[PDB]
Amino acid sequence: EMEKEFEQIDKSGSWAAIYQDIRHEASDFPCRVAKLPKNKNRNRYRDVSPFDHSRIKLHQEDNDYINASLIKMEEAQRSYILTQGPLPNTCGHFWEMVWEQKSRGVVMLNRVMEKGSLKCAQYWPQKEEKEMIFEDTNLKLTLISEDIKSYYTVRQLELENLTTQETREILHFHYTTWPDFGVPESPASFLNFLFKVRESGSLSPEHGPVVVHCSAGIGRSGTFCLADTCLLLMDKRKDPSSVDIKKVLLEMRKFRMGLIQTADQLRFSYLAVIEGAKFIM
Ligand SMILES: [Mg+2]
Repeated sequence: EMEKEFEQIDKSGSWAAIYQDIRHEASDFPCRVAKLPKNKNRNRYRDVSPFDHSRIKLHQEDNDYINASLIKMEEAQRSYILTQGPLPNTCGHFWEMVWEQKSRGVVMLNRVMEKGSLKCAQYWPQKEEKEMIFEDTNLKLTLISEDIKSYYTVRQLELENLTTQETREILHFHYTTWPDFGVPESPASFLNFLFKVRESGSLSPEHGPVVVHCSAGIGRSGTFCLADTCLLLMDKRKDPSSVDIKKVLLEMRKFRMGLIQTADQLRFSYLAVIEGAKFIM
């Protein structure tokens, strides 16, 4: 059914029109905290800010600001934190958020360098014997293990709160093959990646929300959470054909602006859910 609507839009060449309609209907809420002068250097992009109502607050006595949003999907019973790729001065904040929110997994959908520019700070250690200390938030991060596959890398990290000496295992799911321009040709490897995150327990209710980022934390990040939520609803509902990807995306856009950045990303999301639903049969 969603598949019949897909072929209709394809045959009619109307992806841009459908996407502009979503842009026009999307919620608008204030971002007064993101726009305070003191926070200018905590934001990667002037045009991507968390809403005040859904932003993640840092606890540590100070400035509580990080560019991150809680996407809480009520019917699907799934939560996600969407955030920007860390900046050189926000790696300590990023790991503070992971600690305080009790996240088990971090999902990264970009490379540190793309199109010959830096899209995110090197916020995790690359060698077991070279751990990272974040002195501003009093956290230590160690690489425990790394498994490099053709389309993704999974890392086991140990995060230690140096104040209390408590340690937690964090799983880092790194999708390494999203192309520099456009979207993937096939959704097959992105779906395999999504099922690997699911299988880890990182998305399950006994943990805090999974942390998802790309460079801005709206485009690829949006695609990941939209695809996951739609596929869950199709398993949960008596009528799986009732799942309306445009309705789900507008719901998610109540919590963070700009999720899905292009008509091509919208088309790719439809493609991933349509293919993903056939695998869950
Ligand atoms: Mg070595």
